[PDB]
Amino acid sequence: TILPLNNIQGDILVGMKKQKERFVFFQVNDATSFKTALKTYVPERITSAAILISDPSQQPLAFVNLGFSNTGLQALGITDDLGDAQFPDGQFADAANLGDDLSQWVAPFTGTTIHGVFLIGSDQDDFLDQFTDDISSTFGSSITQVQALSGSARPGDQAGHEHFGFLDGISQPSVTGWETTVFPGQAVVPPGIILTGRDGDTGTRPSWALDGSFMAFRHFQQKVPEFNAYTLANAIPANSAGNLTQQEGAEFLGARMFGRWKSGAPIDLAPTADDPALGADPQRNNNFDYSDTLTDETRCPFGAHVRKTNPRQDLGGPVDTFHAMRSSIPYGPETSDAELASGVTAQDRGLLFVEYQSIIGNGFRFQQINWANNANFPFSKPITPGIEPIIGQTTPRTVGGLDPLNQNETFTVPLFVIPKGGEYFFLPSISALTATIAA
Ligand code: HEM
Repeated sequence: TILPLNNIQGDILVGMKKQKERFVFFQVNDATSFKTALKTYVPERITSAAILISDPSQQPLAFVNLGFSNTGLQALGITDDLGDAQFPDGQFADAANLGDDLSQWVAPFTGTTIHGVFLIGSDQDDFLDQFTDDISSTFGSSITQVQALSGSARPGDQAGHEHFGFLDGISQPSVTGWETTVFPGQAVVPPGIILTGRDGDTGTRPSWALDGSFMAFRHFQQKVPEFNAYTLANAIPANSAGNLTQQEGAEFLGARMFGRWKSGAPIDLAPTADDPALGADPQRNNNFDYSDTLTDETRCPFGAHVRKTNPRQDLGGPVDTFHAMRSSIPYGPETSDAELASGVTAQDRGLLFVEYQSIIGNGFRFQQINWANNANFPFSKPITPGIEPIIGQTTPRTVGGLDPLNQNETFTVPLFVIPKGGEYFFLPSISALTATIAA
């Protein structure tokens, strides 16, 4: 079905994969002025998939994508019904459903004043400042940047790992419609699961929404010291392979909670010990489907993060409907001595989470509500799965199966991932930005 890679905002389909990234949130002050600026800004800065997959030699110093909130489209006079059920009322209005603690959200997210967001991906912060200025210059006061969240890859060997220390970005759906390599174990879905209007999208979209996509953005603050402290105070005693020490048991616990070792080695393949080499191998680190641990939790818990967000075999076989693309990035400094040596967070660090799907309710929202937060999911298992330890928000946050030996044992885990704000955005096709929004 050959997708128009030159017209699709790159981050939706390929992911910026740049070291630094900045999210510039803004509200529209003067619509007319804004659309006019848009007409000159897009062709000059909005980077497409085609540009991201082309050789470095011709890529910008920084990538820029742009998304709008419902109130943003409203402010710009674009009143078409995009067809998604959550997008219209905003995420904060949906936060309770996600199981969020509203007291934790902070402005300017605690409402719908945010009209859209500019995603700037570059390798150096100074380039980030350069393009940031270019934005508030091309647009001047026709808009007002209300907040900017910036993130960067963690140092050295940690690059690519989120702040709890786990390698992130391993498993991603592969969509048909473009020449691309498929890793063994990688889901292959119709372009409609991610791009609105395309094949597989069950929603009813206006024609201009073609090749667009909804972004679920979550500003997460992570309590790292607390996380470690907790795994030590709960280190798993042993497993098939033998008795585990303190560290060993703690490391094993963390891995049991995620479904992967901090190295990326999926526990359904390295069930009793880490396999660094396997983790670093994209041709092997994702070739599993729990088909060998369906009715028992020896190889992998029923409620491990990755298994809850992508149950794979736990639901019969392949299913397109619930896959989504992720393009998140860590933020904040590393954990100090005074921090870990106290088990109490003393600095702001976390994840700037970005998830793309044609239907919010079938991706992020589904993974969150229907799976992660559902104690009875995966369905019909010998032992109750429980609440996903990492992002599940149903209380009591009780998850079972962590200890492979005495599986029935349950653990009520403290929430280490804290929602500070979020929003639902729509990223139109590059052409739509000018033919419809700026029109
Ligand atoms: C502080 C926040 C979070 C951290 C540390 C974290 C992320 C992790 C890690 C470290 C992996 C392993 C890599 C892989 O299989 O790429 C992964 C997987 C995944 N996570 Fe998260 N995550 C967070 C939040 C969320 C939220 C809020 C959702 C959805 C409601 C989610 C969804 C997914 C998906 C869909 C996958 C891949 C499953 C698969 O295909 O095997 N994550 N995540």
